[PDB]
Amino acid sequence: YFQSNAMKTVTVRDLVVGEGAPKIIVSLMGKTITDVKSEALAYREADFDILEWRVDHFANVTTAESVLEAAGAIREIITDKPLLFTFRSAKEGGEQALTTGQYIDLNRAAVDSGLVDMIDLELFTGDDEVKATVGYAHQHNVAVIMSNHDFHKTPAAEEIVQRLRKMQELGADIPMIAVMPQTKADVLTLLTATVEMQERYADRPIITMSMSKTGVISRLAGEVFGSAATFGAVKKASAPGQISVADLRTVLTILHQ
Amino acid sequence: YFQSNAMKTVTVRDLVVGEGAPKIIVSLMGKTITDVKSEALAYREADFDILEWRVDHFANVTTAESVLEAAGAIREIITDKPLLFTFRSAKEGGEQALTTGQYIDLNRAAVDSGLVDMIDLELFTGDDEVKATVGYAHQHNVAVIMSNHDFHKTPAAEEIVQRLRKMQELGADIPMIAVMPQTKADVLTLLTATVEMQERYADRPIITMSMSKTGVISRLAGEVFGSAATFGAVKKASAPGQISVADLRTVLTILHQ
Ligand SMILES: O=C1C[C@@](O)(C(=O)O)C[C@@H](O)[C@@H]1O
Ligand SMILES: O=C1C[C@@](O)(C(=O)O)C[C@@H](O)[C@@H]1O
Repeated sequence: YFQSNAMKTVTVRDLVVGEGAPKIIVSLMGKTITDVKSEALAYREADFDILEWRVDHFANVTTAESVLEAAGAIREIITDKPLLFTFRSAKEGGEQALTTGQYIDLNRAAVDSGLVDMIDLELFTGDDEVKATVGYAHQHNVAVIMSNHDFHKTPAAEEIVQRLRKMQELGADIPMIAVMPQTKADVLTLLTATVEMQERYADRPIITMSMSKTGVISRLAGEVFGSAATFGAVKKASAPGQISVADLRTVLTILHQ
Repeated sequence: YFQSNAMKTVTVRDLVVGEGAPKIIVSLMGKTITDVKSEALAYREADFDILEWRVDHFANVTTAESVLEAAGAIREIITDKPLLFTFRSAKEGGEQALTTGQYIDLNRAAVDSGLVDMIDLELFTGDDEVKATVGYAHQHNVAVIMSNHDFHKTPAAEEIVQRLRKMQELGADIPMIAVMPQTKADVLTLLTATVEMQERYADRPIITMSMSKTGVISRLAGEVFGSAATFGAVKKASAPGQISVADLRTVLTILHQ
């Protein structure tokens, strides 16, 4: 993959994240290899840019062989889209829990497989562990989306910016933050932080969102405010506020014009 | 017309402004009677809710009979959409100048015609004459959109809110403000003022917009943030940032559903 600090872009495959209209990410959440393959097949007909595999939804996550088998199955079905490997931790709202060591080993195994283009690492996993794993990913030509989630509130704009800057400091290729609005003002706080980060500090693409139906604007206005990607739902949403993939592309295309 | 402070609505004909998805306004901008008639024909296959006649684009505005005939010509083409009579003053970006007295007489004549459902009165016309004209419009069953426009900058949110509050105080059925963003933050300023005024405070619908391409998101997000209507373009836009009416309705429907 490539990255430019001037264009503030990350290029994975031929996809240029940070240029033009925001890119669409869709999450695959199957429990079994059968569910993963059927979802992948169904998704192939959809118009998205990046496939996020939510590995925390996978029952056999603790069996190394099974994870590799599922990654391979996805790659065989969805052959022309970057594959993002994401174990969302229990701490940050994931479907199952792993020790820090297990979580880092899981991500290292994904990097080593050569089957995934990007991995998601959580900002608050631990500095030593994050830096070591970012380095390992980079040594293997795998990009890192570094993430943070607040499912119950929206921190101050200053705190949101501080977290995004810390992700940059840790070597994140793409800093990403998702927060929960409790008011309409909270949605605008997330957008304010997005504009501030993108205009003042970012030298790479960032991804931001205010969850829930109230925060939907944050999933649509990335081109003007400075969010490089957005999540859409093919069937079931991976988080509240996501709109259908078809509708999402329609809105982004309208805004790009 | 009707109006309710329960649901913060204004009902003109069967159209309920302030309920559900934002309503769409399009502007008619012809120089002569036959120009406005031809434009009205062009607009008839478009999906919009309210027809704004931009009377300041009309060459013979000082000839009362000409203005009446033009209003009549419009109503011959467009029979199923409320007609909003708007002379945008030179001071606020209009295409020609009229004295305050001429402007007030023009609006009173529009009210008397029985051909217009609504009139636009500018907040900064003069408080006393605005109050008197609002009273006259109301006595003749004509609703009033009270407006303010800043085509060059975005005032502070507190100032935007003060203006919207003053419009309520002066009797506006629908306060309306349009401002010009010079930075991305300015768009957020306009949305912030929209929420501050509208959310659990205003007792009637309001219309707000951040103009230009940078502010287009403000024309789409009214259902969440609190703007009851939005302007689109059929052929030529009447202000920078308006997108096609078809595209506008597409996004509004996506966000309502
Ligand atoms: O980080 C994100 C963001 C997300 O939470 C959203 O709100 O769209 C959806 C998750 O699957 C993904 O890992
Ligand atoms: O008040 C408005 C708003 C507007 O300026 C706009 O930005 O859509 C278009 C004008 O025709 C109308 O009178």
